Amino acid sequence: GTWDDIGQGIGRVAYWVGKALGNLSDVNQASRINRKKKH
Repeated sequence: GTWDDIGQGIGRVAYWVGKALGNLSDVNQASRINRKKKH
């Protein structure tokens, strides 16, 4: 399956795009359990 090659690229690329966009998506979900200690 091409997933082998496609997975090798997206893996390293994902790290490049992350910072390119800002990298702050996972933190958005954390707010559901971070607002309690966001003082």
